[PDB]
Amino acid sequence: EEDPDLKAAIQESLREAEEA
Ligand SMILES: [Zn+2]
Ligand SMILES: [Zn+2]
Ligand SMILES: [Zn+2]
Repeated sequence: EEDPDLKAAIQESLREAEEA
């Protein structure tokens, strides 16, 4: 069982890193 909130938080982290 994967956790959609974990994945969503990491995906958000990736988008955020791409802003730099
Ligand atoms: Zn699983
Ligand atoms: Zn949660
Ligand atoms: Zn949640």
